[PDB]
Order: sequence, then C-alpha cells, then structure tokens
Amino acid sequence: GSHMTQQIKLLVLNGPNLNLLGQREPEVYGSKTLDDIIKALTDEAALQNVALSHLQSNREYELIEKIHDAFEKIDFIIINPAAFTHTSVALRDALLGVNIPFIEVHLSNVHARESFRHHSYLSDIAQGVICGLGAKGYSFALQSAIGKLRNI
Amino acid sequence: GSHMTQQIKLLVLNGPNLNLLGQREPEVYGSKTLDDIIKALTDEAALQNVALSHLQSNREYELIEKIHDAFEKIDFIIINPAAFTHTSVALRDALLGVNIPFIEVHLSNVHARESFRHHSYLSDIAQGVICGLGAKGYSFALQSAIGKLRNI
Amino acid sequence: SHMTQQIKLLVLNGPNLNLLGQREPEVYGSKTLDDIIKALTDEAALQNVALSHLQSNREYELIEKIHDAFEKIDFIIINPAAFTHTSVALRDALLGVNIPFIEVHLSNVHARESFRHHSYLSDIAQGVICGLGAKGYSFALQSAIGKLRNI
Amino acid sequence: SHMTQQIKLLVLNGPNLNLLGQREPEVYGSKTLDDIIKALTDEAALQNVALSHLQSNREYELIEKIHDAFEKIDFIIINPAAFTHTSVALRDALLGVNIPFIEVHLSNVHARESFRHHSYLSDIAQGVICGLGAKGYSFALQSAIGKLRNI
Amino acid sequence: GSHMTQQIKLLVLNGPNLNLLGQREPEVYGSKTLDDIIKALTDEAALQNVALSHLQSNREYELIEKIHDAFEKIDFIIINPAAFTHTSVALRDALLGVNIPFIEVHLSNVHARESFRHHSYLSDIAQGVICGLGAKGYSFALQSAIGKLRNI
Amino acid sequence: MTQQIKLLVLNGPNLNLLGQREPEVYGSKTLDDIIKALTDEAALQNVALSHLQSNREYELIEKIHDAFEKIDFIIINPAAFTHTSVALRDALLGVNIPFIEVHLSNVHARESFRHHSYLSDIAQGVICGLGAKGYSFALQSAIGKLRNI
Amino acid sequence: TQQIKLLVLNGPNLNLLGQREPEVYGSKTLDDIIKALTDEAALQNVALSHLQSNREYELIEKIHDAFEKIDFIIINPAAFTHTSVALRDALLGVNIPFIEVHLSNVHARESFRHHSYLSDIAQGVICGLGAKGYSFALQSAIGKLRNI
Amino acid sequence: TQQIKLLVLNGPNLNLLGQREPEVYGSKTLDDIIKALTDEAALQNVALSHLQSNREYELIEKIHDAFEKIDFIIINPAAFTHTSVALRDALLGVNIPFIEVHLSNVHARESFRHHSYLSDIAQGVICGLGAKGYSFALQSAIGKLRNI
Amino acid sequence: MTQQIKLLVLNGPNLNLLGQREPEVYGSKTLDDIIKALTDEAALQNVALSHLQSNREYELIEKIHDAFEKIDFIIINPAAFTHTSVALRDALLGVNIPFIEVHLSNVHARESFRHHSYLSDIAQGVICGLGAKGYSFALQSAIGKLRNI
Amino acid sequence: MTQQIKLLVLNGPNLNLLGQREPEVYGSKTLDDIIKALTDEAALQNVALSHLQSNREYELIEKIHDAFEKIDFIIINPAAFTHTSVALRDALLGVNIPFIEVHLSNVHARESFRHHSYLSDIAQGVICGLGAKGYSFALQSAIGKLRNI
Amino acid sequence: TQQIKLLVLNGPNLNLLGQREPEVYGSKTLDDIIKALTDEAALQNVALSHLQSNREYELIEKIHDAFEKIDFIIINPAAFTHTSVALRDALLGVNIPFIEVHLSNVHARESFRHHSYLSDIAQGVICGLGAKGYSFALQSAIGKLRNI
Amino acid sequence: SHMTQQIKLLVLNGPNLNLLGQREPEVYGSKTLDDIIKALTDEAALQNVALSHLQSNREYELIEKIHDAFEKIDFIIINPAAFTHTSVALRDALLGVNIPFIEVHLSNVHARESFRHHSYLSDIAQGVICGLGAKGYSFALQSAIGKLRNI
Repeated sequence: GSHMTQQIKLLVLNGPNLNLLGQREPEVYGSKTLDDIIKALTDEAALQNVALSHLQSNREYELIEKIHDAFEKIDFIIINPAAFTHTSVALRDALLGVNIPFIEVHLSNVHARESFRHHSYLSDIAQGVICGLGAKGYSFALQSAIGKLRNI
Repeated sequence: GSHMTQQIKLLVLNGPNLNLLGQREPEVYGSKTLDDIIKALTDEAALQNVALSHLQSNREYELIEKIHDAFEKIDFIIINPAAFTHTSVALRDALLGVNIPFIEVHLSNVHARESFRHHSYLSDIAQGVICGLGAKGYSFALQSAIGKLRNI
Repeated sequence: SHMTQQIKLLVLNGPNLNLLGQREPEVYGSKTLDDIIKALTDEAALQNVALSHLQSNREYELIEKIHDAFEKIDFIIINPAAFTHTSVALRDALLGVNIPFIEVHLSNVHARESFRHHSYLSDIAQGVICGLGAKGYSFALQSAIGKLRNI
Repeated sequence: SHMTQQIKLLVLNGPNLNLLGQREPEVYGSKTLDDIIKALTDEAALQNVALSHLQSNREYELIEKIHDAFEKIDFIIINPAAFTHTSVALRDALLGVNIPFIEVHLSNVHARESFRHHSYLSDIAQGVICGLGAKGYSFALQSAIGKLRNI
Repeated sequence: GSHMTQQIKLLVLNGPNLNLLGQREPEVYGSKTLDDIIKALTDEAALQNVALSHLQSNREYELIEKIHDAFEKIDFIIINPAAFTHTSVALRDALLGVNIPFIEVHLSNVHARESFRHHSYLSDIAQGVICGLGAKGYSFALQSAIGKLRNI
Repeated sequence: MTQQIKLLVLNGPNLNLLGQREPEVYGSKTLDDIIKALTDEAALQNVALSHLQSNREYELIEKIHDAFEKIDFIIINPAAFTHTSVALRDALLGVNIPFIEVHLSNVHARESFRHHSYLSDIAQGVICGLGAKGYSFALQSAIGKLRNI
Repeated sequence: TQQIKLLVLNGPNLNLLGQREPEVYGSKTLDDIIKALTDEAALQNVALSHLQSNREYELIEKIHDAFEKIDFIIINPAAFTHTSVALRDALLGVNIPFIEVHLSNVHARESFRHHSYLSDIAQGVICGLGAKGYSFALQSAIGKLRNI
Repeated sequence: TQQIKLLVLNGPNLNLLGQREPEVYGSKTLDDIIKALTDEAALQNVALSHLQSNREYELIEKIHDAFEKIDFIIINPAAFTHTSVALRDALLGVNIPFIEVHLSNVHARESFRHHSYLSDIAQGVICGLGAKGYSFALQSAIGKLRNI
Repeated sequence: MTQQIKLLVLNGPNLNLLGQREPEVYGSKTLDDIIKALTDEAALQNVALSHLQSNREYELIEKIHDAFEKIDFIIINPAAFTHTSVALRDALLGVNIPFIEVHLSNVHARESFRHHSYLSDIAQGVICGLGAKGYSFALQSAIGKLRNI
Repeated sequence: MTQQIKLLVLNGPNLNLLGQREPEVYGSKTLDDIIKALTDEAALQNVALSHLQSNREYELIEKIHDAFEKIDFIIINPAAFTHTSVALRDALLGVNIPFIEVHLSNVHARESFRHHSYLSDIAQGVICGLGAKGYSFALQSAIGKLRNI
Repeated sequence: TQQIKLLVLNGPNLNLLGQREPEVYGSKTLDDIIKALTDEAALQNVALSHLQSNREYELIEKIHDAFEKIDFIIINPAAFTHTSVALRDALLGVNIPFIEVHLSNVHARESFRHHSYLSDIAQGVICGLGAKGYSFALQSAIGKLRNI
Repeated sequence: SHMTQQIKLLVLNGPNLNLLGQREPEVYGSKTLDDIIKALTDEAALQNVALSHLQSNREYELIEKIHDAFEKIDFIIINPAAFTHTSVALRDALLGVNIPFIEVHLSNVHARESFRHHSYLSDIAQGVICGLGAKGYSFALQSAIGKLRNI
C-alpha cells in the first residue's frame, strides 16, 4: 500500500454490433455511444495507474489477432464478445492460448433473452461475468481487475 | 394507385459459397451464375421503380458492415445467408439493430438436407422464408417486398 | 395460352383456412380463400394452367383427392395448415402418387410456437414458402410452371 | 448525503453464506459475511442509501422479508446461494412485490457443476454478477443507485 | 509402379490459433512451431513428387477463399480447422463445393476435451480423421493421401 | 333477470362408450345420462346447452366454425384428440369463443403422452380427474365468467 | 349427514392475493376466499379448516397432524407444486385423498410450471378457474365422501 | 370347431397397393391379399370381415361396432400407427385382442415410424414380411382362440 | 421338386430357461420342444434346419461366420443381446445372409430399454409377442422368400 | 483403548411417520426404535451417537453448521430432500465432515425423479434398499474409516 | 440354524485389485476379501461360494446353475453393471434375491456409470464403502433369510 | 535395429475383423487381416519393435490379453471394432493396466450410423485414427515409436 503501484496494462475488446450503440431511437434505447463509454472508462483507469486500450470489431479475426498480439504485453482483458459469445470457440481458444485473465461483460441481461443466448463459450473460463447492468458493467470489471492484480 | 410511386431501395445479401454457382459440373448442377441471377433481378426491380443493390461475400464481416451501412438508407433486405443461416447470431443482431424488414431465401430445400440445416438464426424475425425453389426465390422475395411496402 | 402443353395443377388447402377474412377483417385482413383462389385460377389460365382446388377440414377428403390426382395432375400446391404438423397420412398419400408439390403457409411458422416448426411434408416438398401471405400461392404457381416447362 | 432522495435497499443472502471466513481461512479467505455487510452499509450511507440486510438458511425468512419489503424498499440485492437453483417460491415472492433486484454470486457458477448453471431468478433480475467475490455486492449497489437516480 | 509418377498438388489448411504453436511455456507444451512442422512436411512431400502448399489463418474467409481457389488445381487437402471444426458450416460447404477429397487432422485428442469438441462439421465427409498424435498427424495424412491417389 | 347464455359442449372420440363395458367395474353412467343432467342444470340458470359428441375430428372442427357469433362459451372434452389435434386448437382460436377443457380421468396419472394438451394453454382453465361433475364445474365457471358472479 | 372434516392448504405467496394493483390483478384476498368457502362448507355440514404458509415445514407438519383426523384435503401448493417431493411424500404417508387447485392456468405459463409433484396422485386437478376452483374441489370432495 | 369372427382393419394409403410402377413396388393389390386371406380363414371356419379406409373415423366406428360381435382383430393402421391415440383408445374400450401388422419394415424407415400407439397393447407385432404377415396374424389368432 | 434350403436358428442368452421355473405360471414348453417341432415342420418342406442356443455372445458370432456360403437364411432370437450387441449386427452384415428377428414376448410392452434393437433395421422383418409360433412364421416367410411363393 | 468417535445421524422429512400407518402392511418399527438400537450399537464401540430428524430443511442445515469441528462423521437419510436440496449439499461441503447417505427403500426401484441425489457424488458411499440395517452398515463403515480397521 | 448357501459373483477387472501401485490404490486383493468373507459367513453357518470372471457367459451360466441350489446372491458386476441386460435376465429367470455391491462410489464417476441394469430389481445397493460392502450385503442376506 | 531399447507392442483386434478380404473382394478389398499384421510386424521389426497380435470375437480374450500385458508391453494399438461402442469392460481393463494406447478404425465411423459415433475408449486413448484403412495401424505404430523414444 505505501509504495507506488506498478502500471497495469488492460485491453477492452468489444464484438459485433456494439458500434451501433446510441444510433437507433436514442430517446427509447439510449444516447450513449461506445466511444463515450470507452472515453470515460479510459479516464477512470488512468486515475488508478491503468493504461487501458480498446478494440471493437465486427470482424472475429481482428479480435483473435488482437488477443494474440496481447501475449506477454497485457495484464488483463475485459471482453464483451456480443453475438460471438454464443458462437466463437476460436475466441475461447485465443484467450486460453495467451493465458491472460479476463472478465466477460454484457450490457443486456442475456438470461432474459432467447435460450440460445444462455450459453457462452467464455463464461466457464472467465474470472467472472457481469450482465444486464448497462455501461457500468465495464467499470465494475475494471474495478474487479485492479483488485485482483494488486490484491486489494 | 393513380400517383407515381416512391422509389424503393432494396439490398440483396448473399453469403458464403454462392459465388460457386454455375462452376462445377454445369450439365448436372446448372449453368446459371450468381451474377446472371442478380443481373436479371436488378432489371426486374428497375421496371417497378426499385433500385436494387447487391453484395455477396464469404466474409461474415462484409455482410454485417453492409447491414450497418444500410441504416436509414435501405427499405428492405433479401438475404440468402447460406451456411451462416445456421451459425451467425451476429447477422441476426445486425438486422435487428438496423430495423430493416427482410425475407430469407435459399436455393435448396434446407428441410431435405441434414438436420443442422433445419435451424436458422434469421427465420423467426424474417417477414418470411422461401426455400427450395432455386433462383426464382429471389424474384418471389422481391415481389413480396414491393407488395408489403406499397400495400398492393 | 397456345404454344405450350397444358399443365394440370391441384391446390389443396387444409383445416381452418375457410375462416380467412371472417373474423375482425379490419385487424386480420379482408381477403377470403375464395378471393385468393379466384385470382390464382385466373393467373394460371393466362399461362395455360388448368387449376383445380379443394379446401377441407376433413383429412380424408385431402387424402382421397390426392389419390384421385394419380396420373391426372402434374403438380400440387398444398397449404396443409394444422395437418402440416400431425398428418403422416398426407405425407404418405403424396409419396404414394409421386406428384411433385410445394408447401405454402400464409404465416411465418418459424415465428410461432415450437410445435409449428416441424412439418411431415417439408423434407419431401420441392420447396416451402412461409410468411408471405396469399402471394405465396402465386409464387408456388410460378415455380411449378418454370419447373415443368424448363423456363 | 444531502441533495438526493434517500434510497431504501435490502440485501438478502441465502443459505451457507454465514460460513464465509470460517473454514481454512488461509485457503478459502478470511473475510466474513459481517465484514462484507459492514463495508457495504458504510459505502451505501455515504450515497444516502439506507441498507438493510438479512442472511438466512431458512427459505421462509427470505420469502417473508421480501413480502415485508412491499412499498417500503426501492431495490433488492440478492445472493440466493443454493436456492438460486431450487426456489420457485423466491422467484414468485420477488415477482409478487415488484421491486427491481440484482442477483449476485461470489463464485463463478458457470465454472461449477451444470446444475448451478440454471437460476430461477436470472431472467427476471435487472442483471447478474458472478465470480467477482465480495466486490460484486458493491457493484450491485453502484448499479442500483445509478438506476434509481438516472446517473 | 515402373513409370514415373504424376506430380500430386496437395494443399494444407490450418485454422485459428495454430500460429501460437511453440510460443507459450515451451519446456511444458513443446518448442516446435507450425512453420517447423510445415517445412518438414513440405520436404517429406517433395521426395514423393508431391508439391505441398500451405495456408494458416485466424480468418475463416481466407480459408474459404483458398478452398475456392483450389478448384481444378489441387488433388487433395489436409485440414486442421482448429476451433472452426465445431462451428463452421461454411468450410464444410466450401469443401463440398470444390469436390476435393480431404483428411481432417487435430494435434490434440478432441475426444478427451470438452463435449463441444466432440462434434465436427467435417468428419462425416472427410476421407478420415486423425486426432491426438501431435505433429506427426500431418505426415500420416500425407502418407494416406499419396496412397489413395496412386493406389499404393 | 338474466340474459340467456348459449353454451356448447363438445365431446371427442370414444366417449360414446361410457357405461357400456363391465359397468359393475368401470361405471354405469352413459354420456347421454351426463348430458341430460347437465342440460337440466343449465336450464335452471337460463343457459341453453347444446351438445355434440363425435369420433370424427371434422365434425368437431365444423361445429366450432358454425358456433361463430352464435355461442357464448364452449366446454370441451377432446378425449384422445387433446394430445394430437392442432386443427382443433386452431378452430377454437379462429372463432375466439372462450372454453374450458374437461377430462373425466386424471390424465397426469396415465401414460406420459397424455400429459400434453394442444388446448390447455389457450383454455380458460382445465379440470381433470373429477369424473362427470367436471362438466358441472365447467358450466358453473362459464356462468360466473359471463355474468361476473 | 355425518360431519366431514376438510383441510385446505395454501402454499407460498398466496397471502399476497389482492394486495398489488388490485384494479389490475384483482381485489379478492385469500381471507375473502376462505371465509366464503368456510361458509359454503358449513351449509353442507363440512367443518373446513385452513392453513396458508410460506414455510414448507408448516404444510408438511399440518398434513402429518391430519392423520386419522381429516377426511379430505384441498391443496394449492403454489410454487411448491413444482419443487416439493417432501409434500408429495407427506400426502402419500397419511393416505388422505386430496384435490390440487391453482387459481392461474399453469399450462399458459412458463414450462417449469407444467410439472407437478402432486398431480399424478391427486384425485384430480383444477387450474385456471380462479377462486371458484376451491368450491369445485369442495363439491367434488362432498360427492366422493357421501356418494352423491 | 366353433366359428371365429375375425375383423381385419387397414389404414390409409393401403388402397394404393399394386397401382404405381408395379414392376418396381409389386403387382399384388390389397383386394388380392384380402381375397386370399378370406379364403384361408374360411377353410378353418373363420368368418373374416375387412375394412380399409383413409378415414380415421371409419376405423374407430368399426371397432366400436365390433363390441361383443368379433373375437379378434388384425390391424395394419398404416400412417395412423404413429399418430392416432383415438384408435388406441377405441381398441382398449372394446377389449378385443388384436395383432398389429405392417407390410414394410418400419424399423428400416424414418425414426418417426419407430413409435406405435398400438404396439404395447397388441398381442404382438409383425413387420417387414409383406402380405404373409396377415396370414401369420390369422394363424396366431386361431391358435389363441382354439388353444392349438 | 424343390432345392433343399439350409436354415440356421440362433437363440441368445437365457432362452435355455424356457419351461423351467413355475411352469403352471410361465408355461411348460422348453426350447428343445420348440426346436424339435420346428425342425419337423421344416423337414416336411425340404428345409434342413440347424440350431444353436448360447449364453456366449462369441458362440453366436462364430456360428454366423461359419454360416458364410453354407446357409441360405437365419432366424434369430438374440434375447438380451438384441439391445446390446453391435458385434452380432456386424457379423450378420459381414456374411450377408438374410435373417428374421423373433421374440417370444412383446418387447414393446416391456421396459423402454427393450424397445431398441441393433438388428431390426437390417432384418427382413421382425416378429414379437406371438410366442413359439413366431419361429414357425419366420420359417414360412423364409421358404416363401427363397422359393418366390 | 479407542478414542471416542462423535457421530451425528440426520433424518429428513416424513421419516417420523415410520411404523404409524397399516403396521401389519408397511412395518411396526418406528424411527425411535431404529435410533435407540443404533445408539446402543454405537455405545458398545465407544461411539457417542447423536440424532436429529426434521421436516424443516433449515433445522438440518443449521445442525450441520453446528457440527463443525465437533462431529467426526455424519450418517444422513435426507428422504425427499435428497432429490431437491442443493442447500444441504453445500452445508455438508462447507463443514467438510465425511458422511454416508442411507435410504431404507430402494430408490432405483421407484419413480425416475428419485434416481438422482444432490449428495451421492460427495458422500463416502451410499446404501439403499436394505431397510433399517442400512444405518448399522453406515455406522460400521464410519468406525472402520476413522479407526483404519 | 439351517445352513444358508450364498453365491458371490464378481465381474471383470476385479482380479486386478491390489496389483497396480498398491501404496496408491490399495494392497488388498480380491482373494484377500473373499477369504475373509468366506470365514465371516462360515461363523454364521453360511456356505459361501464365489466366482469372479472377465467372461460374461461364466457369470450367466453360474447364475443358471444356482437355480434351486443357492438362497441368495451378492453381485459386483463391475463394468457389466452398465452394459449387460443378459445378466439382468439371468437373475430374473432364476428368481434368487440378490444385493448389488460396488467398491467405488459410481455416483462420483462418469455419468455412464450412474445407470445399472440390476439396481431396480436388487434387494438393495451398496456403493463406495470398499470391501466392507460385501460384509454388509452378507449381513443383510442373513437377516432376510433368518428373519433377524 | 541396434542403438535403441526394444519396444514391446501389442496389437488387439476386435470382432468381425477376421472377415477382412473374404466377401466380394473385387468390391470391398482383397487384403486380409493376416496380410495387414504380417506387413506391420515386418515394419516394427526394422525399428526394434517386437509386435504381438491377437484378434478375437471373444470380449474376454481381449480383456485377459490386456491383463497379461501388465508390466510386459510398452504400448497397445487397438481396433475394438463393434466393442468400441459397447464395452466398458475393455475401457476398465486398459485403465487397470495403465499402458498407453491408440484406437484405430479402418472405416470412418463419423460417416456411419450415429451409434458408431460414441467410443468407450477415445477419451482415454492417446489418439484416434479412423477412415484411412489398413495404413492406420502403421500410423499408430509410427506414433507409438515417436512417443516412447522422444523422436
């Protein structure tokens, strides 16, 4: 506690369709964009000596290749795989292959939606899972990650 | 009926392997190419004041990103997702995210093929589904779409 | 129509389709089964297709009409309605007379209860149309003409 | 805290959570349920949230506390522990009083036996946190404040 | 047997995450890289008048498009689809569309791993399947392919 | 003063056999005996009760179509058709008359194929196992629903 | 007539009847239903006793106490219908005939509500007919016990 | 011997036997099979009656009419084997013993044809042996009724 | 004049117990009685009928291998092995002799594990529930198939 | 000389009914009779045997919590709770006392919902079907495990 | 007492007990367990006979030979528990009561080991308690046969 | 072969494999089991592998041979044929003697009936070869040599 902390390098990965946040019927579904969420999250992290990086993609390969590039360079991942949660064994195997701990986040409550959304190829190997709490879910994952890495 | 119609903008999306149409054993499986089908369909649409656009891809992301780019620009989609019908939740979520009505088409009768082909991530949110009627399926979807948008 | 060989096509409609247009027409639609068949028969005749029709709430009347179609009808368009999910006997009647057919549904069965997702006909149909309303019968007619004339 | 309307929040903990910190603390952890609730109550008070708590191994005490919360509590945070997988009665108590809630688990249920993968609460919760240990209750508190104050 | 053989053109396809071979904890999981395996395999093939080509990708489309480009140019495929074995109907349909015989290989024993890894969209249409025998699996597939094409 | 209610009772296949075989074992009451009693009970509360029993699915479907805008409530025991007839479900939905499903026997005590009904989810409610009084209970429920008592 | 002793058992959450949004979900309380049913029974020389509880044990222990004291049970186990093998085995152990009643049509609700641990051993089941279901169960019990 | 009265019931589509591509699927018609079977029965003092129908009700109503009139039933329900609970309950209701017969081997066909609503309550089942299956069922019925 | 048919009857485990326990209850007929009668019936139609019953799966498999090019038709009651032995299925496929599956009891009236057979889909046909006459029916069917009568 | 063993027997719902109904049919032995006999058998081998039977799941959970660091071994018949109570599984795991699961009846001969136990995989072992002696067998096993005999 | 004749049957691979890594998996051999059990039985005037086999037929044929000769069977079918309908039908055919025993807790092992072809027709089942399970089965058999 | 320690390898073949090459050899193939084993034994000997073989239609002969292999055999290659899908006893024999093995099938089981898709051995095998015909045994031999010699 008394010493300066070591910088944590944390990567946030977002999957398909999350670039649409804030676009359709904003008076109904909300006005906050993904860029707004990540800007806020990057500032929150920087006040705790965390250098937060981000990629969102509709391209599964961009997410896989970014996980590979994270090897021995990133301390922790926060991932919202979106639709690829239910379909991508390749993302599971990238995360197991680089051995970086991660937390799974969803804006929506997947358990209140169709039954196909109730199965995740990541949840069993995640440190934990947050769903249904909106944009704050990313901040909760960041808080969890800092506490896990610094034992606080 | 008495007034000039408003132009309809319709996008046709084709998924993987449909670029192979007409290539293998044409005396056995048929000589018509996908370009032949789309040329004919584009002319059929133009005679009814429909501007028909098209993308075929083996790249799921190209299809997702084209759906995103369609937002507030396209009135209706006709999609043959091919193999991605059974696998792509991301395509389901792109179509729900942009809120454009669509019809699902297959050249083959999926119900006569393997059991994995009997489930579609699109069929329940499509306006309707055509399968097994070959290339004419696209024309039937176009006819349906014009009637739905112009109430005829 | 003149240069072509006449096609003989039978349309079969299952139970409850006689109710089309009856209840809350402002809500569920005004068009009757008679209206759909009149229009379809006119469309067929202009392409040298002689179109016959039977609708029934009696499974046997559909089976027996299929038997009577043997060596007399080129193509069948069938909306079996609720019998789609229940009638093995209709499947075996169609297999027994070996006439190609298309399955049509007005509604999108895939958007409805899971018991409607299974058909005893879809695997042996030439193809299936669902969810496009009454134009689905015209699409089936168009498809049948193209198949039998190679056009 | 001053400018805000006070929130009344109830935390409910199910069976066996009273054992936290008791067995092999060097191995499974030292922190007790009392330690988690003391900290959580202090965190709530600084944001003008009055936080009440009940833990029980008695399903009825949880049901009856939910009934007593009607028209008196704004939000519930619940870790039903083993009752997550078994108690339809707790589901119906929460539906019956119509208070929004968040489900929390210390452990990652998805990493454990398949019977723990099913919850009678998760579909009607506002959301679910699992696997993040005792900070999950604080995350649920943060979420509840943001939802009720639109912040 | 007495005549010179006709050259066989064989394509090896590798799916996602196989580029990680040899990288993590090599004293534990092994030091051999995918490039090491393919170099050895290409030399083994060249001594039997087989011209062996290779693509590994984390991009499903690169694998699909390479299969399409193989049409009437390649005699046989060896494929380790990795995670896409369990998920990609599109790869199944590319291989059926070009009608090139193939053998499925896995370094790991998929039957000893999670139940989702027990189903393959390729195994029923492969000539055969090798799993669990490590890098030699590719050599066994090559040996099998030569014998099938030359009737030896 | 009450407005007359018009109520139709529909009985499916094999219920015409009630009372016929080994009456000392399975009971002596016939379907005609149940319906005569029920028609009298209904008449005392200004309900005009009509009845069809059939082994012909079509006769039940066609009767339901003919009931449109003419009948206030249906009591149906579809017997074996409860587990097999989607067409009866769709007839009842298509005419939009409220109904109650009744079975003399406790279907939940019988083979597992009898545990599912194509009508139970869209019925007002379901009565099983209580013998012939179940039709009386259904009649009482229908009167209370239509007259808000 | 010989007096019949009949016990009505109600499971969890039925104490909430009539409390929330009464203009929407209904004004009748469980006490209203039981007071009416107790009167209906007393006019036919039936002594009707009642227990509603959110405590599974209270219902089990009441069933044990009914042994050789009660002629018939009417039970709405509410959520416990789908979960309590212990209630099934309490009813089988005391061998008192019973009818299962639900206010709501369980078949119209989620699939987990389609299965009952009691329905196969009940005399019969009534669902979806609201509070009159308890009256129909009482009528059925009288007819069975008095052969009328 | 005492005369036996035996009813043979045939379900849907069996009227098509012998009609389509006879060089491929066979020339024997249902009338050919039944005329032969009626003669085989008459030589053993069995009066054999027959109904084939595509109408489920005709088969149900024939079974009701058989009550206390017929000693044994042979039934090939064809497609109705897999679908008709009503036929099962008609046979259980009149309590006449019966054998189930199919011309084709249902076990070699699609999985929905593997389940019968009649097989568990039949005396026995014959499938796949063609038209001789009806003769074997007749032989079995004679042996059961005359204890031979 | 007919050509002689050579037919092998195979019986699986526990069928040697026929007739032994509580004969007044379960029957007095032994397997030897059934086979002696069947061998006589076959001989009258110029069929040479051979038999093996075993509790040893291998004795049945090895007999089927030995039948190759020597036996025209098999009648098999695999008893418990019907539900468990893929190896018997593959023996029969490997020698390509037509066969009929017979069971004395109605397997469809018994526990659900008895409802599946590794032989029924590749048999010419299946007879169950008709007691010892089922072997006679199978013999009649085999004669008719081989002689086109 | 042996060290005393402290052993707790837990009995779940409905076992208080043992011996009550139709004793000429279902048996006359009461739970009190079984426990008195078992307590005497344990005392002869320097085992102090305590007991709770309850229809209240919480009384069983709370007793298991109270056993922590005070009891060497548990014998539990959870009765109906065997098939329903994850909370009892988690109580037993949380105090880490070895246990044996016992049932008087053969659960495998009863309805399929009785075939699954939330305790059987984490028990030392399971005894079913052998009546009241099953508690004696569990006691013998516990003595042998704790004393390595 | 009247002498009881009791047969113990052991299935495949139980001959390996005590062979591999005895410091890890245990030193007791099957012959050690059976010699002790034979002595325990002989002190109670039980004649105990034993067969262990990797040959399914040897166990089936031994059960047939037990008919009217043996009062009770204790069986650990090992792998055959999950696979052998033939063993079930041998035990049902000779109608000798039996107890099923496993050394290991099958419920803690793979899901295919959770199902037994014998458990529903056994008198009872013992698993997970090691070699003492055979003694408990012997104690149970004595009590049943002598009403003690 | 000289510089290496000799490997002792056992090949086990299940039921019906004795029929290889017997029926319609022009159609299903001419090569016999004896031909495969002669060739395999020669291939082994050139790499200082002493190869023993048993084929049987008797499950017990396979079980007992596995028991007899304890502390005497380095590696097993097994084609259990139909017993792959049925024999828990063979699984437990191999687990009981703790000798590593490879499962081989001539045919592609995944292309055949669904009951052939499940193996009681595949999860505990070092690996599995199917569909490659008789060369699969040679591939298994090659794999075993590389594993035991670290080459």
